[PDB]
Amino acid sequence: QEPRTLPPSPNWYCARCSDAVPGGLFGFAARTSVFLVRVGPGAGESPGTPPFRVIGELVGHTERVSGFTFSHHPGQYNLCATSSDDGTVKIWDVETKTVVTEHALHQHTISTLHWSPRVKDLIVSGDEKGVVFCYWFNRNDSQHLFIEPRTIFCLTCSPHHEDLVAIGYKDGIVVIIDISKKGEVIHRLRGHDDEIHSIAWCPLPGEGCYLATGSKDQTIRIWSCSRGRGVMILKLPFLKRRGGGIDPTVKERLWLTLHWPSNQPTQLVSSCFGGELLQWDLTQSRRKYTLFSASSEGQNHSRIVFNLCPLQTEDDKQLLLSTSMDRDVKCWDIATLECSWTLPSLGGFAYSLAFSSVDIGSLAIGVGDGMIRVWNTLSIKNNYDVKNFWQGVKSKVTALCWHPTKEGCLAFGTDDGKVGLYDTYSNKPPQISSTYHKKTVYTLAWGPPVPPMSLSLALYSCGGEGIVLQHNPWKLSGEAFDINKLIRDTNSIKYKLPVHTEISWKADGKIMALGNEDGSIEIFQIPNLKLICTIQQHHKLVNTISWHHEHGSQPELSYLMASGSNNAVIYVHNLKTVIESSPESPVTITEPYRTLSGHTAKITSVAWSPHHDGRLVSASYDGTAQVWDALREEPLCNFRGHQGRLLCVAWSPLDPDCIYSGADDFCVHKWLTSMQDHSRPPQG
Repeated sequence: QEPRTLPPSPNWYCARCSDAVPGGLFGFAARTSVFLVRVGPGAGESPGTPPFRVIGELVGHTERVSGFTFSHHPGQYNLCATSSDDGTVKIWDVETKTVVTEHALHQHTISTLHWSPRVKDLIVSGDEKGVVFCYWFNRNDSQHLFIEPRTIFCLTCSPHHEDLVAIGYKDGIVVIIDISKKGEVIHRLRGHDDEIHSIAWCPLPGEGCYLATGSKDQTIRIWSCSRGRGVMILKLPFLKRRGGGIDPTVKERLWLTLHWPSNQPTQLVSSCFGGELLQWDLTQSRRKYTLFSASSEGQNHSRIVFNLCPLQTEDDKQLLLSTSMDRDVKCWDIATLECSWTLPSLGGFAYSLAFSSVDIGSLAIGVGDGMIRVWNTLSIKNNYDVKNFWQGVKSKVTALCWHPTKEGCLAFGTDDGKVGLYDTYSNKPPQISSTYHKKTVYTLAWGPPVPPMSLSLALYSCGGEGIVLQHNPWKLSGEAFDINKLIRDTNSIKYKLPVHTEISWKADGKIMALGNEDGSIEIFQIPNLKLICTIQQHHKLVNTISWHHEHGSQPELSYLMASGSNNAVIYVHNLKTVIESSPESPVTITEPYRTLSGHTAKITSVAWSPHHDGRLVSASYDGTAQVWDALREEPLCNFRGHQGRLLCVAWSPLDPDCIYSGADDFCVHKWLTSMQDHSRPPQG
């Protein structure tokens, strides 16, 4: 009914790369973009369903976005600023998602930036060599300042005094400077002995001022401007680890970030070891805190939290958004300290999509960050109900395939040639094949066993080196067979066999198609993989083959086979005549049944609609997905929402209008054919 975006992960180790304004709107830096999320009644979600929607992207930076800050000036909450590893500071209007203006004054990697709470057009930025720029964007003026020769980690302009800015360094130095007096240090705040992660000013003036600082040294220090001195040191508590066991291999020190609520100046929120959040009671100066999510189990973050952003909704709910190394964005209800909702995210390319035939709507996603996702797409009260599977994965998941009948049984393949089998209904690590492919596993498919296998379906895996292995899913650590031996024996072949790049079983389990590096597709019949047909149509490596389903309006449709290669043109072949004649020597086909032209770059994936006769969706390196009436050679609908090159596509199981696609932009989009306003791919 509505689209959804599983976005790239919020960027790590940036002191301020997310922010929010009232109503309201949350923005987070992720890779080279900022993603925008409407939160509250304005999202227009049903009661009980989380009131948020991913609504847009700020596109234009060419390298990692390192900083993000909204304007907090009434009337201009639509303005914001970013910093990037591309060397620029840009001012954006989120209403148009366009750049207002920008500068390239920095000459070293920018650390962070902050929009002044007091001056409407002042953005202050700081870099790795200690250079600070004051930028008054709306009068075209700037000033450089240089305080100390040290790496800036964080910077926070005072909410009360327009000239005062606090800066924290990599070595633990904190200073308050006056930007009207060439950045003169007004207070040097001595105490921390490691990286400063966060500086929050007390939101009421006078005692002027109080400032709080958070550090890798595991302390929060509260400071006085009147005294220029520490008035309170809070050591982080040591608490037992909560939630499912995380990957023991990952290295993770503390990130200690802060939120000092305007509404409650005697409270201070911090992150803590492992991503736990704390509400500190500053009246009980006895280290009193309350743990967020102390009652509910499994809702806390499992790894360090980087940023905290308050958001007061238009219906007056006090919320707090957190970003984390665990790749979740969480929204906290401050009244209860419980997690209202979670938005998961992706840290690598979306290589593979597979819907389970057993549990309808269960969508497995193979991702380049070494975790399998299982998205329960049909979850009633959660648009983003996603579970992570990390055990035994440990490399980019380039292929996936659910077992056709056994609940929870998920085969996976990796960029290092590994083949594994998960039981997603259990907590157990996956079984791993003892035999590896030399190169990336591009395809997994289930089908009947063939000799010499004894063992009921076999698992078939295709690697980039060109070998298809047959595995026993009950004895994965046993022998796996290269099917070329059977193919050579059965067909009396003398020359070297083709380099296989794709495998696809017909839905009846009687016919195996192999696509090859030279563009050919070969059609083999059970029981012994007797070759009955060679299709010579593509002239470049075959990336994808898909056979039409068996529940269409006519029986003839299940003989239709779509295919894509490194060329842009897609073919459909109709294999009824050759399959039904079961020829004693193989036939060669050199003319397509249908031809689907329009894409302008390689085809990575094609899929037939389970809801239609002869309706195909294709994913392309041209950055689009195309829906076709294949039987009429008619392009219907072109989706252009990805920024990257598409790697996978899958029709939704219940909605004829809804398709999922994954790309090398680290996104999975759920989109509606009815909402797209182009019919064919771009010509250029």
